[PDB]
Amino acid sequence: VAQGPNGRALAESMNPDLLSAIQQHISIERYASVTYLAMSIWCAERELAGFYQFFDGAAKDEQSHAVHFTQYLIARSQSNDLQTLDAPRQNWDSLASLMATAFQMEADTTSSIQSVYALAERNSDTRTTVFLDPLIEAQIQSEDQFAYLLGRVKFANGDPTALLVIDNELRAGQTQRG
Amino acid sequence: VAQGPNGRALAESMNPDLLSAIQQHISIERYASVTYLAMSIWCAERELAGFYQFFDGAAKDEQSHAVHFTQYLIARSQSNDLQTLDAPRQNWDSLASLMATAFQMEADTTSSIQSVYALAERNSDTRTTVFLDPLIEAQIQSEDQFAYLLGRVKFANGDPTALLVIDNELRAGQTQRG
Amino acid sequence: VAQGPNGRALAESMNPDLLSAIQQHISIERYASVTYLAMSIWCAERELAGFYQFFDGAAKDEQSHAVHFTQYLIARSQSNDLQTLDAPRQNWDSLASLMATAFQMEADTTSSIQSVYALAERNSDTRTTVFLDPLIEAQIQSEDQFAYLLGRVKFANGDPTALLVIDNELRAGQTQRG
Amino acid sequence: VAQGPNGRALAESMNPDLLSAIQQHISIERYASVTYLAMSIWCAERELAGFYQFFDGAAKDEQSHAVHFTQYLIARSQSNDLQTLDAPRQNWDSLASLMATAFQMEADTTSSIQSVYALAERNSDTRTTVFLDPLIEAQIQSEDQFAYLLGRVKFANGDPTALLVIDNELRAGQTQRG
Ligand SMILES: [Cl-]
Ligand SMILES: [Cl-]
Ligand SMILES: [Cl-]
Ligand SMILES: [Cl-]
Ligand SMILES: [Fe+3]
Ligand SMILES: [Fe+3]
Ligand SMILES: [Fe+3]
Ligand SMILES: [Fe+3]
Ligand SMILES: [Fe+3]
Ligand SMILES: [Fe+3]
Ligand SMILES: [Fe+3]
Ligand SMILES: [Fe+3]
Ligand SMILES: [Fe+3]
Repeated sequence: VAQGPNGRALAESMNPDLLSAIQQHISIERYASVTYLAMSIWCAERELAGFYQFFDGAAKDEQSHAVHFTQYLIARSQSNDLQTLDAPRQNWDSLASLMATAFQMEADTTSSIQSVYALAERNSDTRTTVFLDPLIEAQIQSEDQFAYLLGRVKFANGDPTALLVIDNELRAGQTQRG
Repeated sequence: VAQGPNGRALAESMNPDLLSAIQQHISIERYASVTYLAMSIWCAERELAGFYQFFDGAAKDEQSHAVHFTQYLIARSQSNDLQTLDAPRQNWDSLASLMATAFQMEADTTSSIQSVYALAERNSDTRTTVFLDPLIEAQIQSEDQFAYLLGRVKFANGDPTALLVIDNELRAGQTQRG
Repeated sequence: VAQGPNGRALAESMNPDLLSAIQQHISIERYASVTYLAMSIWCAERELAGFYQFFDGAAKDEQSHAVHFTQYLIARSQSNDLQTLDAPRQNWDSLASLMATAFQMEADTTSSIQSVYALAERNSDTRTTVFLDPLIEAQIQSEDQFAYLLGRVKFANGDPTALLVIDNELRAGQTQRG
Repeated sequence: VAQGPNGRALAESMNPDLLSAIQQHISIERYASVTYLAMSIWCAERELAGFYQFFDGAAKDEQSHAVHFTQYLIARSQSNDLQTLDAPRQNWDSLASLMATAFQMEADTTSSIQSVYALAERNSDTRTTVFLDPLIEAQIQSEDQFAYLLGRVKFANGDPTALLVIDNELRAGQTQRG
């Protein structure tokens, strides 16, 4: 039995470029987490309590996604490499602008998974594509959800009254079509 | 065993300036109570039923705070001195103006506690600082809450529709971020 | 009513050096979180499943501590400033060495709170000392707990059999004296 | 409507090389079953009752995996071909050596699924890749589990005391990190 780079028994070696791509994607998930924390704070500073609660939960979920990836590297007997985390964006001119950043970040998270997926396919790593499949499935739902939240906020067209209504929807957990 | 000024057995004497400051602070809490009653009435006169209910409860809470302080003087074997209570403010041009007075009054209540606290520290009265610690803790929460209510009302920007939505939030007990 | 730096109504201004110290302490808590994640992974790579579960939970708790601090700045109408997060340490020669780093990090977290506390006292910021008091209380318990875990691991004196027993204790949630 | 080779109505023909690969993989699963039975017996002969119970259950699970594959061939209207089953290995010098064989066999089972998967992809058989996807997912978990059991046994470093502790873990059903 061979030992993998993290010391555990190795079921099958992983291409180093794919390993690096997974480690970098973990940073993407961690950065989405701190970005959603920053967005939570921006909303709290404006008394948008439902948006604050939504993004507070979204931050914890993105962190869970990151940890899920660290567990996969453990399962593959690969080393993790937790990286320096950039500071998040913290300023937005409006809720609509914030929601646009949130949507783009979910789409960018999917793009990063897609890049890892294509690398795994080039390397015939079927464990990794199988691992990523349900994560892409969840990304479709998250993109649908954030397109819903962004589109509903844009429909409000900057009216505080409409934004309060939507804020209360989010506080109640009404966060997708769905 | 020595007897304190209110006749009970005395665990430790209290500096007269600190006693006077506590008695005056009890008046501050009593004045916040009647001010919140006046604010309740102003809201009721304008059919802002959720704001009326909120301030009706806030008036009773401030009275409870005052009584809590009277119990501490009893516990320290000090005399209470219930003072003349000024008439509250009763007129405001708008809900936003009323909420600004409410926020300033909570901040002013904390300032009065802070002044009592500094006096107790100058006199090395650790019973009094320990007594006040949870009250300052509650003031942080109350300031956070009234900053939330004021900020949300200002966000409404005087729109009756938005104010009705917020009014219904308060009637439902949705009164902080939180 | 004055507006604080984050835009909310301001109950009382905060000294900029104290604000900076709180923002930096939030980074300390966030760094403890990612450090405990790294420690969780190190334990998982060595099949120390109880230690892995313990540090996985500790990482989430430290993140909760950080968020608790961000909420206080919101409550004080102060701006948050989420900072770049350094990469954690990820290599240890033994479980005893890892537990020593964990203990030192808890002690260093308390030292950072103590530094914030002394600054608040110099500035007569009683809201901040009251806010920090229960956090120091929790630090005493955490230091007691990590001294217990470290001391028990050192008692094992590197024997794998004893470390498996302790590992199972942690998996069962037996993590303090207590 | 065309009839498939096993006589049922045929939704889509299957490449004969892919069929042969699936039939051979069923033998791999059946061989893992009898190997785990042999390992169960080896453990029982040494009073390692928790390991015996674990491998007794693992033998039944591998048989279930084999039957799952026979059902897929039925569903595809393909003939099964249950093959001669080799005798399992039955002798090991130590528990660590046995656990190494167990881990290698799980990795080899995944390799066999991977070979079937690549053949299905060459033949654009999306039914078969979809069928195999959750099976690879389960293999990741099984490899993680057997790397955990092997690594924990190796950590014991041949100490009977540590092996008794681990044996009791397995009897209690504590068989992964997890
Ligand atoms: Cl907007
Ligand atoms: Cl108004
Ligand atoms: Cl050790
Ligand atoms: Cl052994
Ligand atoms: Fe994510
Ligand atoms: Fe996401
Ligand atoms: Fe009060
Ligand atoms: Fe008050
Ligand atoms: Fe902490
Ligand atoms: Fe800590
Ligand atoms: Fe199997
Ligand atoms: Fe298997
Ligand atoms: Fe799938």
